[PDB]
Amino acid sequence: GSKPNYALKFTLAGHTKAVSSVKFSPNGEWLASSSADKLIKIWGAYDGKFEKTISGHKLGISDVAWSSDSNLLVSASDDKTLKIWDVSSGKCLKTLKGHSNYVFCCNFNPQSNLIVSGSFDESVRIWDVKTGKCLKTLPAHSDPVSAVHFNRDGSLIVSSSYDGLCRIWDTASGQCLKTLIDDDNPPVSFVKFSPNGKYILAATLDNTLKLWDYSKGKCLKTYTGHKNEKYCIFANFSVTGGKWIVSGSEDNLVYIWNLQTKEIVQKLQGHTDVVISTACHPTENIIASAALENDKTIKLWKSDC
Ligand SMILES: O=C(Cc1ccccc1)NCCCCc1ncc(CO)[nH]1
Repeated sequence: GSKPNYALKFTLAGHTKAVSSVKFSPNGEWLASSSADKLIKIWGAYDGKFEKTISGHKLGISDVAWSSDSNLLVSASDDKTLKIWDVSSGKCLKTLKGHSNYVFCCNFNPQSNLIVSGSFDESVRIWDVKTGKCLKTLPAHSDPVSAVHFNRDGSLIVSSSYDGLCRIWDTASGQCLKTLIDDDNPPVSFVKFSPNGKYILAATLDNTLKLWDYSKGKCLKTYTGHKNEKYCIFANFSVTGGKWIVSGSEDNLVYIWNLQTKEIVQKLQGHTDVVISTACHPTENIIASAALENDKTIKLWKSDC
């Protein structure tokens, strides 16, 4: 129908501290979760079946991300490293060293030959996956970097920071193409490209999501009604059924908006702490949500629409 009817299907228990990030594998088979407990867990996407724990970081993990072929993970840790993992073997292939403070956010490019990282050290780093070498250090921001993301052809990087800026970077040169949001405040807590790479979805810590036209540098849509003043809460484009925007909230709910109309079309109740991370399954109408340390669970929700 015109509205989704997401209902709780599974609750995934096992993390012993706050969950930080959940991501579906591109092939749809797996959910990966990262946590302040220093662990990555892999779960069945469709039945929530616990598969394995992946360990090696010396401190908490803020983010995890999948290679395009679903074979590798990269994790971002308070131990100042990223780690590249073979999902099949659970083994650490590379440790990426160079950030001088917590690594907060990470992503592969579509090619999955590069990793982009953002740190509390106010830099964005670009890494070679094959060698684990740092190729470029961008002096991107003047406060912690909250999010980094490649566009669909890999030619662009978008970054966000507590400095209140969203910047777009030329991957090849590392040179800044655009400062898309230029305010002293509020902090920009999350950014990502739209699937078609024309738009940027940006969260600010004034309880606001905004869809920006990258080329024109203009705000096309605003999404409000949720609570976001403190945490770097992920947001998603839901594209498998109706065209939604999805975000967690500091009132312990998952919010779903109609992308075009900006109306709230569902609020998902069940979590007992801040919903820090949501993910949308690549082929099925399935959302994964994850909560901070009062809850420490992941929930899988399914919709007919
Ligand atoms: O959001 C925070 C930072 C914070 C800590 C303490 C107080 C206020 C803020 N931590 C939660 C875990 C990490 C969540 C996360 N990782 C990557 C993203 C978006 O790219 N979001």
